[PDB]
Amino acid sequence: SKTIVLSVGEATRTLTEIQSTADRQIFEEKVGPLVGRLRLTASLRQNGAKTAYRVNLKLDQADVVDCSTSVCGELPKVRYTQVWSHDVTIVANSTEASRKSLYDLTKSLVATSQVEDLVVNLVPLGRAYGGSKTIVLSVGEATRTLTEIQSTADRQIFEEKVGPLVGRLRLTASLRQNGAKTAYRVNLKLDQADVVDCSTSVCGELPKVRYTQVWSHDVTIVANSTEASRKSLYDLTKSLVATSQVEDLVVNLVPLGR
Amino acid sequence: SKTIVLSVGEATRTLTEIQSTADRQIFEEKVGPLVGRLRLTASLRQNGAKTAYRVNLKLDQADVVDCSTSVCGELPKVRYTQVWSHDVTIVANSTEASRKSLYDLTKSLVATSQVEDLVVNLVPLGRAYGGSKTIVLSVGEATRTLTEIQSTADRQIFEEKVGPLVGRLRLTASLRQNGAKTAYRVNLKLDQADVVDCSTSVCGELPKVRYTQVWSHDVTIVANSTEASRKSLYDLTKSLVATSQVEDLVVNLVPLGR
Amino acid sequence: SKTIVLSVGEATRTLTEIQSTADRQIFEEKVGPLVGRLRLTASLRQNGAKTAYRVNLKLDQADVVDCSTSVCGELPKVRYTQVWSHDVTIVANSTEASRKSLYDLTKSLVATSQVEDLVVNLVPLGRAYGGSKTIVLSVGEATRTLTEIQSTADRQIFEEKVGPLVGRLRLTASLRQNGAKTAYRVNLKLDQADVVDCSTSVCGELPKVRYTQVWSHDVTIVANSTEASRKSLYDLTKSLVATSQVEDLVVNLVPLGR
Amino acid sequence: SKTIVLSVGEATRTLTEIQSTADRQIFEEKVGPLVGRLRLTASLRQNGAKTAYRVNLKLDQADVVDCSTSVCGELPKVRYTQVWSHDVTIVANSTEASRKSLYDLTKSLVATSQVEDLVVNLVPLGRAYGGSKTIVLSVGEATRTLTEIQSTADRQIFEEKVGPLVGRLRLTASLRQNGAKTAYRVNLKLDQADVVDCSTSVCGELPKVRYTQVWSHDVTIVANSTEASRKSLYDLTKSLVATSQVEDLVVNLVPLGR
Repeated sequence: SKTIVLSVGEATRTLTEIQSTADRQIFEEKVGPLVGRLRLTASLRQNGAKTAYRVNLKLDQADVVDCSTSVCGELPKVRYTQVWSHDVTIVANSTEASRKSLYDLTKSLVATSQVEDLVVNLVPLGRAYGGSKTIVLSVGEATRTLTEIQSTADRQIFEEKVGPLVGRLRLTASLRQNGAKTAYRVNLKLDQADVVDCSTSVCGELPKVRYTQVWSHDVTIVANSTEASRKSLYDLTKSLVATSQVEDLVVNLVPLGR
Repeated sequence: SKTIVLSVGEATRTLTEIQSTADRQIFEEKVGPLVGRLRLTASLRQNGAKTAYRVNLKLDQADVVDCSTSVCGELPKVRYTQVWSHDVTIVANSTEASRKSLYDLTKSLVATSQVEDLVVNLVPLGRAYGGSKTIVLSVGEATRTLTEIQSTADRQIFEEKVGPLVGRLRLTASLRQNGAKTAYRVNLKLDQADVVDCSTSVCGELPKVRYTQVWSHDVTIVANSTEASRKSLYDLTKSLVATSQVEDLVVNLVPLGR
Repeated sequence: SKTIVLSVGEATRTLTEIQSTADRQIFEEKVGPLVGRLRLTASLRQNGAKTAYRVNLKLDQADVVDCSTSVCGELPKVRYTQVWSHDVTIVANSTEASRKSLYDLTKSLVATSQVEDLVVNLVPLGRAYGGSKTIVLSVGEATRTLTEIQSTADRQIFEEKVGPLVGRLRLTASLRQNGAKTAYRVNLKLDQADVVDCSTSVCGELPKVRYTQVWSHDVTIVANSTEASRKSLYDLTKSLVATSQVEDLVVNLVPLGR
Repeated sequence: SKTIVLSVGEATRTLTEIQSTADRQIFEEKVGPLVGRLRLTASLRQNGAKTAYRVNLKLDQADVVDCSTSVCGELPKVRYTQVWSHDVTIVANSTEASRKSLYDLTKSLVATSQVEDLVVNLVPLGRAYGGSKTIVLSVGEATRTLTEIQSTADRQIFEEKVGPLVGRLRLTASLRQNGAKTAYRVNLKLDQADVVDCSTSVCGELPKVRYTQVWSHDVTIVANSTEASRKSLYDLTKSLVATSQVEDLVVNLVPLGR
C-alpha cells in the first residue's frame, strides 16, 4: 500500500505502513520473522499558539539472530536495538527557501564521511587541513564550510564565520556513554537562524534574526555491536534523508508514504 | 494518507488528512505556504436517545498575502477567513430515498445561479419569471419549484405548493451583519418532512409527517473581500457537495477520506 | 469416551474429554507427553434475569520441544502458548434462523483467506478490488459483502450497506501488541442485529431492532512464533467451527462431546 | 453428557444435564426453542443426625407458544408451567426389601387409571366396585387393595385393611385451588410403615412399627390448561418413575444421569 523505499546501493528495503493515528505514522518492513523488523515512526505536531511545527522521525533497527539450527530448540531473538531519531523544528510563517536550505544542509551533513566515522567508529567531528578543524557542507557546488570554535569535554561546537555575529550556522555535536559503559549516545544539532538586513530601506539598520529552525539528531549505539550493524544503521539514515518523501515532509509538511 | 478531491473545473485541489479523532476529522491542502491553507473539519455524532445523527462540515478558507518583495523583511500572513459550514440532521429509522433526496436537493440548491449570486454579489433569493418569486431545484428532469411565502426584513421563506398542506419543502434564507459592519452571514436551511398516508389501508386517515431532516448552511463573508475570494469559496463548496464521499456521508454515514 | 474430531485435511486430531463441571467442560488430546497438549474449554452460562446465554470456547495450543537427544539431561518444555477464544452471545427468545445465520457467517468468516493472513502474517482485513476494501462472506451461493467504513489506528470497522441504517452487519477487527513487543492480540467481533418491519400490518412503521447477537474472537499470537505454529492454530479453529458439534452448541445449546 | 431417557411410548424424550452441584442436579431437554423446555431438578440430602435421606424430584413443563405467523413481530413466549414434584423420605438403616416395596407401590400408584383421571380430568380417587371405594395397587400378581376410611372436604384418606392394626398402608390425597381460582394443587402421599413381631422370640411382645417411609407428590395444574398439556405431564412422570435410574435413586441412593 503506502511505502517508503530505502536504497542502500542496489538493494532496496521497502517499508510498509502498518499503523496511522492522527499524527503518528508507523512503518515497518514486512520481510522475515515477526520479532524484530525495521521501524519508522514519523510524527507531526504544532506546539503552542499554532506557530511552530515539529517533525519527529525515528528509525529503529533490531539485530535479530536465529540460532535454531546450532542450538536445538530455540527461537529468533533480538540482541540489541540501535535507533536514529530526528527532531525538526519548522516555524509556520517561514519562507520556503529557509526550510529547503535546512534540509539541504542536513542531507549533506549525514552524507559526509566525518559523520560516518562518528556513528560507525565513534571518532569525533572535525579534521584539520591548513588551519583549524573544518566540516564542508556542499549544497550543490557551493560549500558552506564550518569551522570549530569550541571543544569541551564531550561537546564540540562548530560555526560558520561568514557574515554577522547574530545569526550563524551551528553544530553542537556530543558523545556520551550512559551507566555501566553499555551504550553510546551521539547527538548532533544544526541551528539555522534567518538573518535579514534593512539597510537599503531604513537608515542605519543593523541585521537581526527573525526566527530559528533546528534539526537535531539522536543516535543510540550499544557498545557490543557489530561494525556491520552500525554501518547499516548509518546507511539507512543516509538513504532516508536523501529521499523525496522526507524532503516534502520538511519543506511542504506532506506525510510519508506513497 | 486519506484524500478528498475537489474539482473546480480541470484544476483539482486534493485535501489530505491531518487528524482523525473518534468524531472530528480534519483535512488540509498541502500546496503553498504553511500559514494559510484550506481546511475541512468534518464530524459526525448521534445525540440524544441514539435516534438522530448530525453531520457537520466546515470549509474554512484564509486569504494569505505575502509582500516581502514590497516591504523588506516581512513574512506571509492571512487577512481574513471565509467559511461555509453545514449541519445535516439525519434520523436513524429513515428510508434510503429520504436521505438520497435530501442530498439531491441540496446538491442542486448550491448549484443554482441564485445561491451563487447570494454569496458572491449578495443578491437576495427569488427571481420572478412570470408569476411569483420562485426557485427551481432540478433533480434531473424532475423540477421542484418553490414559491416565496414570506419576505420579512430578516427571513425569506420559500415553500413548495404541490401535494398536501401538512408536509412541504422549505427554504429559510437569511442575511445578517454582526459587529462593526465587517462581516456578513448568509444562512440557508432546507427542511424536508416525510409525509405518508394509508387511507387505502386505514379508513379516516389523513396524511401526517413521520420525521424531518434538515440541511442548513452558514456562510461567513467579510465585507472587504475580493470577488475571486468569494467566487472560489462558492466553487469549492459546490464541488464539495458534488463529490461521491459527501453523498455517502449523508446516505450511508461513512466518514470522509479514501 | 466423549470426543471432538478436528480434521486438518487427512490428519484428524481427536480430543477427549478429561473434566466436566456443571457448565465448564475441558477437552484434551491424549497423544504425547503430559506437559503441553491441545486444550478446549467449552462453557455455557445465562447471565442476568435468564434472558441471554453465553457460550465461551477457548482453544489453547502449547509448542513443546523435547531436546533430550541433543542436550543431555533435560525434559520437554513449553516454549509459548497461542490461544483462540470465542464469546458468543445468544438471547433466549431468538429465532432458530437468527442463530443459524450468525453461525453461518462466522463459519465463513474464519474460512476466508483474509482472516487467514491476519493471524498468520498479521496483515489487516479488507482488499480493494474495484472500489473500496471488501470482505465476501458466502453462506452458500448468497454472498453478503461487507465494505470498510472506517480505519482507525488499530480498529477497522466493516459494514454491510444493504437495508436500513438501524441494524446492519458489523465487523470490528483490531490488532495490538501488549507490553514489550512480545505478543500480539487479534480481536474480531461480528454483530448481527435482527431488524423487522411491520409495514404490511401497521402503516407508518419504520423498521426497528428486537435484539442483537454477537460472536467475538480473541486470538493471542506471541511474537517469536513459528509460522507453522500460527498456521496450525488457524487450521484447528477453522475446522473447529466447521464441525457439527459447535453448530448444535450455538443453534441448539447442546454441549460438546459425543 | 449424562442423560435420562423418558419413553412416552415410541417417542423417547432425552434430557441432558445442565448443572451438577454437590446435591442439586438439573436436567433439560435440548430439542426445540430456547425459552420453554423440560426441566428435572433432582436432589438428595441427609438432614438431622445422619439418619434419614430425602430425595426430591421436580419435573417442570412449560407450554410455549409462537405465533409470529399470525401477528408480525413477536417471539416465542411461555403461557404457563405445570410441575410434578416428589418428596421421598428414606431412613438410613432400612431393609432393601422395604425400599424396593416403597418404589414398587408408587410406580404402580402413578400407573393406575384413578391417578390418571385425577390429574387430567380432576376426578377424585376411589371407585366402588361391589363394596367400598377402593384402589388396587398391583405389584405384579400381588394386589394390595386400599379401602377409603375418611373423606372430609379437603382430605381423602385410604388405608389397607389386612394385617395388624398398628402398621398399615396409607394414601392421603387432597385437592386445592389457591389464589383467584386459576391453579389447582393435587397432593398425594403414600405412607409405608415397617412392622415386626418378636413373639416367637420374646414372650408378650405385640407388633410395633420401627420406621416409616413416605413418597409425597405435589402436582400443580393451571385451570385453563389444554387436555394434552396435562396428559403429557402425566405420561412423563409415569415414565420417569418407571425408569431404571429413579429405581436406583431410591433403593441404592445413586444420583441420576448415565
